[PDB]
Amino acid sequence: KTVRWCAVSEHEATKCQSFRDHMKSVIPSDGPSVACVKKASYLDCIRAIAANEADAVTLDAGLVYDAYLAPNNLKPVVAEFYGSKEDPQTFYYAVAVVKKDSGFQMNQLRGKKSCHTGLGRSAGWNIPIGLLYCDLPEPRKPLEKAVANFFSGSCAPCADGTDFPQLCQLCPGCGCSTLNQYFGYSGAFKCLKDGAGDVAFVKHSTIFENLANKADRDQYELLCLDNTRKPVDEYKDCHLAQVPSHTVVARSMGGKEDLIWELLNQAQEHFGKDKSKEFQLFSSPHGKDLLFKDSAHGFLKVPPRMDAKMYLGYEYVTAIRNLREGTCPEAPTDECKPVKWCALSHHERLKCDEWSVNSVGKIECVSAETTEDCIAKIMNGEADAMSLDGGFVYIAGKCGLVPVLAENYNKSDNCEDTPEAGYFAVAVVKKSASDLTWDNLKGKKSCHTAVGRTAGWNIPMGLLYNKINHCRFDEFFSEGCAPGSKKDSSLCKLCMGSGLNLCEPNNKEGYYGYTGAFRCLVEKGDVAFVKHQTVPQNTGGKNPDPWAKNLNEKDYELLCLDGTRKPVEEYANCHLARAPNHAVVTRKDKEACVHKILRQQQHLFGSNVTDCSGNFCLFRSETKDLLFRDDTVCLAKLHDRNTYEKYLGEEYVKAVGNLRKCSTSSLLEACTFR
Ligand SMILES: [Fe+3]
Ligand SMILES: [Fe+3]
Repeated sequence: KTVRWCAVSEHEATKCQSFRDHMKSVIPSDGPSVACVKKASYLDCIRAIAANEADAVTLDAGLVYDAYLAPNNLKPVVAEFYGSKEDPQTFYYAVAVVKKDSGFQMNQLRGKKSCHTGLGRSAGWNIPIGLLYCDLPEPRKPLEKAVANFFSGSCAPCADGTDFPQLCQLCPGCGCSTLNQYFGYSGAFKCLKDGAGDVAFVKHSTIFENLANKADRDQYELLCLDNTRKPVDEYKDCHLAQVPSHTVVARSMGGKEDLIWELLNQAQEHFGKDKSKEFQLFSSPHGKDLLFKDSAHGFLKVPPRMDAKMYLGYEYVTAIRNLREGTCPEAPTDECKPVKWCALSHHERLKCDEWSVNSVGKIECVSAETTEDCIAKIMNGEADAMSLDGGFVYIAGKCGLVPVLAENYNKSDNCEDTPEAGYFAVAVVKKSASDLTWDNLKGKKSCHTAVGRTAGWNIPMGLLYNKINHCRFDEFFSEGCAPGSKKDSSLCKLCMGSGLNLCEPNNKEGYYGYTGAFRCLVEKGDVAFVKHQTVPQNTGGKNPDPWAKNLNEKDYELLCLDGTRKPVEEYANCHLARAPNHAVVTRKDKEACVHKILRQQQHLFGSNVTDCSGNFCLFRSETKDLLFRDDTVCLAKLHDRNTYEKYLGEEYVKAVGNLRKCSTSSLLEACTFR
């Protein structure tokens, strides 16, 4: 079927027609076609797409912000990359290029003439105006007026020149396309080169695209954030910011995303930089950056889990919003808001609400159906914090979140001051059934806390993967229960959840978690991958529930790494590995706040509460480990370990890394995109 590509002005349209013609000549008559829709600005394109008049357009990431808002509701679907195919970069540097010997530094921009790629764009507008606008004198609104009065003349393509004449002074009419000579990276650079402006806000590659001679480039330099200047090839140490790459956008909820990828992937295969055919994707005799940037080297599909907000990233989204609404944030660490806890489905949501009531406004609740969904919400600001198994502390880390406190399990000296080395991942088997002794584990039945968890998955599958050297655990074992697995997998066959709950990584799946995995072993499995205290915790009437009330510790043993099968209590000499304690994670901007609030909360409702029936206890939940593990003694300080690498530690990081291939996690791929 055909993708209607939105071209802005006649030069993009000419390249678009050649694109179309060359694709017809090269792909089967059944594959992807491209058609061309002409519009007068990227914004006309966004609206055309939202209205089903076109399907695709490439946007600078700042402009992706505009496209994602209602009523447009567009989303990134295919991203440009730069650098090379051998080293794909999905980001670039915003720089400020000036002429050598103009004198002024970044903090001396007032009264200079500025050249911008376009209003609302990353390098050309959001980054540099973001750096200046909070020092601008009242009235700050509208932003354009303040910017107009700051510089003594600008070219800001797509600005309203009738309202703000000074913003088009260097480019009358602020034309929002390449028919305006000063439009875009190369137009803004030309604005500086001609001597119209004194500064051009563009990307790190712009000058190299426009001046091939080093001797010519020597007449320019960059403005660094520390109010010094450096040569134009030193952009790595002299840039204003790093920003996400330009990306093709399409309608959310039905925008032909696979057709667009199929078209572009086949396109980069025939007309990419490595194929000097009659048609090139990434250049044109009719101008630069037409349809895609000349600096792009190819396309990468955006991960399905990665929505527009995650594509831009928390920091940049927040900066944009504040820029548009003209607001200058008065520090998150000064206000310190209530903590929005993310509860895993309704079981946790109910406990969290009780907590919310008892915290009298310190704690608020949000819910999601999986740990990944919750982490994504913390990333984007819908929630603030949650406690995570080390396997997801790892993923959260890759997603840019940091650990703030650790659950501790060892009573009780000064628990908050005493960091623990970690609990133990063990392999539990039923005594006298029979020669189940590692090695011949193939074809057996396995129980896991959930896909992606330390003791339940990463540790054993890690060790398992070393042997078999393929990623198909679902056919190493004959079947099992591993919540979070593909619903058709044999590793879902043993799960107990009803209807659509089957194999869900939450408590609606009865086998999810430490206790659930033990129940799986007792009822269905041959081996349960759990923590070392699970068997003691769920035997001898410790678990009052009917399935466990009459179980006892003597009937279970541990699988040793050497084939031995010591009893449960000898975990210290018979474990698969050490597991770093679960930890609370949050965003950097809220870490101090969450830290303080959580310490006072556990002082109110921690493991020093009595009753637990009348009173609310933060670290009890029957047997379900709601919000925190039930054997949590307190939340403890991390000290130097406020980073996922530093916290989890070298051994476990490499052990998880060793399982990078095999990973099924859609959030991991999303967070690992740049
Ligand atoms: Fe850009
Ligand atoms: Fe765990």
